Amino acid sequence: NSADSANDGFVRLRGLPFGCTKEEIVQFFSGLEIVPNGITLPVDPEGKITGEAFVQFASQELAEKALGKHKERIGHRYIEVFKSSQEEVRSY
RNA sequence: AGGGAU
Repeated sequence: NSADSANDGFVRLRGLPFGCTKEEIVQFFSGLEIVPNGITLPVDPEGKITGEAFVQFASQELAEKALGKHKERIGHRYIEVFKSSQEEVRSY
């Protein structure tokens, strides 16, 4: 066993450069894969991201591989890879 | 508009 509150490829990002998007999350996980339109980016009234995001990797197995990117960097800043579930990304 | 240990 490796989880107790999730069983899907859903995950969460934080530490984002306030300018990262689907294209930066996917290059950050370019050694991995993500499902089509599987990324979401909450924003403020200003239309700028809250500093965190949500994704759906290819099933719960891919999400667990992406956890190796915890505290890893996107190019000049470090990122985090908390887990998630549909109940945090159902904004679809 | 920060980090937050998650």
